[PDB]
Amino acid sequence: VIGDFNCTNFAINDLNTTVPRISEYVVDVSYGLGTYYILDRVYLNTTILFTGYFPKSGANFRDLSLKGTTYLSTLWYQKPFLSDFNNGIFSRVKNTKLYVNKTLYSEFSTIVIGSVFINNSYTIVVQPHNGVLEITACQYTMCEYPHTICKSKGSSRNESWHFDKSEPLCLFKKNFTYNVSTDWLYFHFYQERGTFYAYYADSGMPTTFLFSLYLGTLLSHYYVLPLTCNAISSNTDNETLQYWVTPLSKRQYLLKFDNRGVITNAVD
Ligand SMILES: *[C@@H]1O[C@H](CO)[C@@H](O[C@@H]2O[C@H](CO)[C@@H](O[C@@H]3O[C@H](CO[C@H]4O[C@H](CO)[C@@H](O)[C@H](O)[C@@H]4O)[C@@H](O)[C@H](O[C@H]4O[C@H](CO)[C@@H](O)[C@H](O)[C@@H]4O)[C@@H]3O)[C@H](O)[C@H]2NC(C)=O)[C@H](O)[C@H]1NC(C)=O
Ligand SMILES: *[C@@H]1O[C@H](CO)[C@@H](O[C@@H]2O[C@H](CO)[C@@H](O)[C@H](O)[C@H]2NC(C)=O)[C@H](O)[C@H]1NC(C)=O
Ligand SMILES: *[C@@H]1O[C@H](CO)[C@@H](O[C@@H]2O[C@H](CO)[C@@H](O)[C@H](O)[C@H]2NC(C)=O)[C@H](O)[C@H]1NC(C)=O
Ligand SMILES: *[C@@H]1O[C@H](CO)[C@@H](O)[C@H](O)[C@H]1NC(C)=O
Ligand SMILES: *[C@@H]1O[C@H](CO)[C@@H](O)[C@H](O)[C@H]1NC(C)=O
Ligand SMILES: *[C@@H]1O[C@H](CO)[C@@H](O)[C@H](O)[C@H]1NC(C)=O
Ligand SMILES: *[C@@H]1O[C@H](CO)[C@@H](O)[C@H](O)[C@H]1NC(C)=O
Repeated sequence: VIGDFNCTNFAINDLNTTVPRISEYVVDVSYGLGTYYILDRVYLNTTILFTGYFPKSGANFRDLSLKGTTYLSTLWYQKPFLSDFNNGIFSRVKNTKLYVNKTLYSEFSTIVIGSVFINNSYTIVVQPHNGVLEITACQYTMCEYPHTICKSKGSSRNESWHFDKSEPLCLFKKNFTYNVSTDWLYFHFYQERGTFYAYYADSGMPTTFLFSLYLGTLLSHYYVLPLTCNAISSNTDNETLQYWVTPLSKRQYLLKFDNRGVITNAVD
């Protein structure tokens, strides 16, 4: 289970549907993908040695996305899917693009980052809403079996990942835009000296600072929520979710900046 709140007993089973698939693709930082722009700094026309929270060059990713129809498996809410956060993660996220009539809708898995996922502790939630990325850190009463839905093509489930009827205490709450036409989003989520840091991109480039938040407490776990949908399968659209993850470590990189201050190259 994720949290301890019994939000539902509708269509729960114990089926071993899948395990996290390993990417044929590997971390290749040679053009700055898997790096980030350093906070609010600009570096121009120079090479920097920077020790940051970076993925290991040549590492694989695990796809942690789960697509459901009606049933949720209890085995989805355990290791290997419920994961130790350690220093942090680099995410490569497929923007799943669905069409209703001719209109584009953007879907991808919500990620939650926390410790025990009980409402006496802060859970960071990063959730798409069709070109809006809602980010919160809010003492959520997380469900035992949390999931999101396709709002575009619908689900046989109501959306359910927390049960807070009154608004819970928030440390952070902000919305960021992203380009709904993209193929990939990239994220860094890491922690240092009790502060959480988030970065994102939506084009295959070094990530840009979203926010940072002082927690003091270590984040110990993360979990990519299942998404339940009547679409996103071979019998309906041949579309897929993908939420690829690889661990960060405290690591020295060479970063090369051009005269525009763009990271054109990096070395692990
Ligand atoms: C922060 O997060 C916590 C933890 O998730 C929330 O606390 C839980 O809140 C729910 C909802 O109120 C609690 O569920 C209710 O528990 C009552 C007490 O349980 C009795 O029975 C058990 C049987 O094992 C005994 O262990 C216990 O001692 C009691 O004798 C029930 O009376 C309630 O019954 C209602 O719901 C059930 C279905 O669940 C129906 O069958 C009943 O007819 C009735 O409608 C209910 O089950 C839960 O116990 C709390 N957990 C803990 C650990 O305290 C907080 O609410 C949340 N805080 C905020 C501010 O959001
Ligand atoms: C989780 O909550 C559900 C919904 O309240 C519980 O289901 C009820 O269980 C009682 C006792 O068996 C039944 O009389 C009700 O008819 C059930 N309602 C529904 C809608 O199914 C469920 O038992 C709870 N499970 C746990 C592990 O707490
Ligand atoms: C951030 O984005 C979300 C998603 O668009 C906003 O949530 C909506 O807010 C309105 C007004 O409160 C509600 O009527 C909708 O039902 C909400 N939608 C969802 C999916 O929850 C949210 O208000 C935005 N703003 C901030 C500051 O978080
Ligand atoms: C699920 O099935 C795979 C393939 O047989 C196996 O490797 C894995 O250990 C199983 N997991 C569980 C929780 O049974
Ligand atoms: C960039 O740096 C190189 C090496 O120092 C230098 O030759 C070049 O003139 C610089 N260009 C600009 C636009 O500053
Ligand atoms: C959005 O993404 C698509 C595909 O990567 C790209 O062609 C387009 O130029 C992008 N538009 C904006 C405003 O970023
Ligand atoms: C999905 O792809 C398979 C293999 O190409 C094909 O048999 C099936 O008809 C396709 N279905 C849809 C809805 O595209």
